[PDB]
Amino acid sequence: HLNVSKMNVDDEFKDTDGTFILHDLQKDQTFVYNRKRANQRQTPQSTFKVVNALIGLQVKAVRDEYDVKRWDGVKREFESWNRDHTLGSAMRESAIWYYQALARDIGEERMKTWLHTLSYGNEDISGGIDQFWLQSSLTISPLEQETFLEKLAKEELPFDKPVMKIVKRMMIQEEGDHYTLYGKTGTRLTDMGLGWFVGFIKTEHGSYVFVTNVDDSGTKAKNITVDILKKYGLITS
Ligand SMILES: [Ca+2]
Ligand SMILES: [Ca+2]
Repeated sequence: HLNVSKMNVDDEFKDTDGTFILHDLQKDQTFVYNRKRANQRQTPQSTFKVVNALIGLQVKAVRDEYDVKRWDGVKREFESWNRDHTLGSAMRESAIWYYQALARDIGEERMKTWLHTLSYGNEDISGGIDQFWLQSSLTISPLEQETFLEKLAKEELPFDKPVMKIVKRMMIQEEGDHYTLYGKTGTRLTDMGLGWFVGFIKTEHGSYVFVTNVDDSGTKAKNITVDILKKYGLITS
């Protein structure tokens, strides 16, 4: 019976500058490691795919998690990007080009309205409709990400219920007998110097929202998170 207020995660951040937030939804309690960094707005990277997918489905710029966009044949850095993608696979593989096409179809006026309705960070898309989340104008703090994700977990955002169910399913990372891990990585892929892993874990006793943010890659952020979630008995089997 975890009391998140009594946690310690210092060791899991060995050799890394980062922050971690865990919100126990059933008890309405939040643990924060490195509160100063938790309050620092940073560029969201591919964690923005969560918001982009919600808006895109809501406004019918994409149909469902299986909405296919054909690859243009341009060889990009990661072979996993060099194939036809859907909304869901491009989230799983962080295939930026798919979400750039989606953002263009949403369009700047609609995107700006939605980020204001959602109070998403600094709401600043001036870096360009298909660039603004990629080490660019938009920023959001780890605590602001947690506030947004709690509303998604509780289905309190201004989106249709089926839209939120689709995006949550798209976030599933791992399923055990006793838990389901949902999450999205983000990385500043130029220098690998900023990383995120944000999401939720559902157990038999309740759900938890987490945000991990680090001066390292999104893969490192995810590995730190999984280490913590195992240490505290939320990832079991
Ligand atoms: Ca440890
Ligand atoms: Ca380091």
